[PDB]
Formats: sequence, C-alpha cells, structure tokens
Amino acid sequence: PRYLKGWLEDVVQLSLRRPSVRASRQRPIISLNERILEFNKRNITAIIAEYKRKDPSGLDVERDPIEYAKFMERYAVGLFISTEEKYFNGSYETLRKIASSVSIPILMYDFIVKESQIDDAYNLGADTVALIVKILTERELESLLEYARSYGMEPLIIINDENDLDIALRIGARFIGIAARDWETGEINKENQRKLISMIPSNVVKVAKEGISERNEIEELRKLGVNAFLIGSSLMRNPEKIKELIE
Ligand SMILES: *C[C@H](O)[C@@H](O)c1ccc2cc(OC)ccc2c1
Repeated sequence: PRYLKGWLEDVVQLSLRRPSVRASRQRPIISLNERILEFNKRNITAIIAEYKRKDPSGLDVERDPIEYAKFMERYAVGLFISTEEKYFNGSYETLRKIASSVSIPILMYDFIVKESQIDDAYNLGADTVALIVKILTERELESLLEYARSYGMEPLIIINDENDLDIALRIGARFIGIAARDWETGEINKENQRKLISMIPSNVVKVAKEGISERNEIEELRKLGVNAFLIGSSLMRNPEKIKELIE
C-alpha cells in the first residue's frame, strides 16, 4: 500500500493480518456494472443500498441483515456490504449469509491491499469488490484490477479527489465511484464530486457515492451522466426511503 496516516493506516494493518477464507461460493457471479447499464437502458433508477453498521462518522446502527437484504432485493440494483471490522463493525460471516439469501449483485466494501481479500470476496459469494485509490499505488491498483477480472469481477474504483481521478484514468478502470466525503475529515463537498464526475468519460460506469438524500439530487446527477447512486446510512435507518428515491 501507500504511506498512510490515521485511521486509514490502521485499517490497512488490520487487512494485512486478516485470515483468508477457505470455502467455495455457491452461485456464479452476477455483474453489478452490467446490471446498472441494463437499468439505465430501461430508465429505472439504479440505487446501491449499503448494509453498514458503523463508520468513522460515529454511525452506530443495528438491524437484521437478512430482513434488510431481502427487502432491498426488491428495489436496489445491488448491495454494498461493509466487511471491515474495527471501524465499520462488519464481518465476513454477514457477507456470506447475505450472499446466500438474495439474488441481486453484492459489492464487498473493505480495504483491499492483498489478493487473498479478493479471493475471500469471491469465496464468500460477493459479485465484486471496491478498490480504494487512496490506499494503493498505481501498480497495485492495476494488479488487483486484473486479478479481480480473472474471477469475472469488475471492481468499483473509489476516488475522492483529483489526484485519485488522475490515477483512476491511467489504470484502465471501467466502474468508478466518486465519493462525497473527504477520507480524513468526513466533510462533504458536492462541487468537488460533480467536478470529478464531469471529468470521467461517458463509457465508464459512474457511481455517485453518498451525499444524496433526495430524489431531486438523483435527477440532477443522472442528467450529468451518473449511472447509479450509492446511498449512505439513511437507508439503514429508514429502508423504505428507497421507494421515494427510485420515483
Ligand atoms: C464509503 C465510506 O465508508 C463512507 O461511507 C464514509 C463514511 C464516513 C466517513 C467519515 C470520515 O471521517 C469522519 C471519513 C470518511 C468517511 C467515509
């Protein structure tokens, strides 16, 4: 990984020590980026819901994961599941359980710095993974992209700033998430998010990551070329809000 500081340095260390999974998945990959493009063709709003119990903002929420996943299977284009333990209160066990219970694409959200974490995602039943430009070098990103693709997964490349964008465009990413929150402070900057979105070619599948609470924001972003919308913890509190967001 890169030279990091603070909580990012910490999670990367936790990721390096985490045991591998030695298990076999029980359904083939279902492509999230392709399902988004299908939704776009059909003029259906494509929302990725998050199952996320904690994050560094101080979020703390509990609920039945299967109840949530089964509800979201009826409305969301896919599910993001946080598996990082210390800051997100996630677990591989929860990923494994949810993946076995629903038939929509599942993105595993963690801090991937080693190939075995991609094996883990695959073996636990995830359909794809996020890769975070801020924790990886250019060379690592290219390596991990290629490795994920060898399993049939197209990772979501997450960017926060223009430096990350420049790298994302060099590495041959096909599916990019543009984050609203600054990694270090948590501050939301929508002017920055929109500028980065405007700089990505239209053939990349673009996901606006967080900063969204209203259908009108989705409509504005869709007009600017965003393909799908990754909503934050507001759905962990009020799942039925998703119905209002999809029209
Ligand atoms: C996708 C990512 O985990 C995002 O949900 C997120 C939530 C909260 C948060 C807080 C920060 O500082 C307080 C920094 C980043 C951050 C990201």
